[PDB]
Amino acid sequence: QIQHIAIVGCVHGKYREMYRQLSEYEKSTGKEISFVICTGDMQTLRYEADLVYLKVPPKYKQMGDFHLYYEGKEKAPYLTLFIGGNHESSNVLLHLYNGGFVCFNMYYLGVCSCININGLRIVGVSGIYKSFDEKKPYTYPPSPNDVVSLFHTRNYVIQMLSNLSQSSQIDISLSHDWPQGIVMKGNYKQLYRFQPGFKKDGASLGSPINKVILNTLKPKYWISGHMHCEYHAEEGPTHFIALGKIGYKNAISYLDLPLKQKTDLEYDKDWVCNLIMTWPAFSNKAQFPDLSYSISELLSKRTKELDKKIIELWEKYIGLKIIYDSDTFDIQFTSRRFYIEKIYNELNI
Repeated sequence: QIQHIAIVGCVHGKYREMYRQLSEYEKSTGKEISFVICTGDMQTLRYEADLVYLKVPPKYKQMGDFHLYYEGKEKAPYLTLFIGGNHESSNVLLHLYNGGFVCFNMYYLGVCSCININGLRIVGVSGIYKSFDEKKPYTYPPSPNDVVSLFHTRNYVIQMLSNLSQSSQIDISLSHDWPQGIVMKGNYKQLYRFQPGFKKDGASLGSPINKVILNTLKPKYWISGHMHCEYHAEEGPTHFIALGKIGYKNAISYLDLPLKQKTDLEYDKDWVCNLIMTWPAFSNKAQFPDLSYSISELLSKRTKELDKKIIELWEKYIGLKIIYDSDTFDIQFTSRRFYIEKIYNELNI
């Protein structure tokens, strides 16, 4: 048993092109794709109004193909899991900061999370790194002036993800910009003559946040995009792979991983437990996280008995399976934290 997983770099609204290339792989090679993985820049703009939240150079203020899938005119032939990049409809992703389906077969992993599928555990870290925004909170509802800062990776995702490898391995981890320093653990001199601009950042190229997460969880694979080029590197037990932009040859690659059993997309129990126990830091819907709280301190109260009950209550109110929901995203925002708060308060701490 083998499962073929498509890994995609920057999509930037070229969905019909991506699915055209994916469908030819299934027939040129005869292998079947289990699901698709995207490293960001999805541009999930539902309508013209969402263009205000797309931080791009003037030439790329374009709707893309997403609205056709959002409208139902097009249908994603494969289940597509993605994170956010630096060219996004950032308002939509903030509504879904705890993940959610933007349309059929297209699931956003949120600001960060861990999911389960086909016996694998997949971690996603959205955004790119900017030091001046790494401590800023999110303000809700989204405002057009936040178009420049909403896609910047926040420091707190480090504390939210660091313990996810304690009970079991992490198979795949997703980020947009590369983990800082990973440029040096491959054939960097070959890369420096195809990408001359990479020479001056040296080992500082990439996100320190994604660097910390990689060293803590050491997943089997770490996949990134952002840089619009192909690259491989090894950092201890972790295989790093970088992908390019849709429209070039370097956009899509394929992972052939062992398949124990076929399983629907499900929430990760350890992630769900971190999401419930960190609720007091997210209790203010207008501004979160409230970093007066220590995220690690809230998570140090996790117990096996409390974890068993959180998943019991999560299964009751939401379900272990991640299912499609077609409510508007602002309603999905309120709904998911309604049940996070309900599960947390039902524990009585």
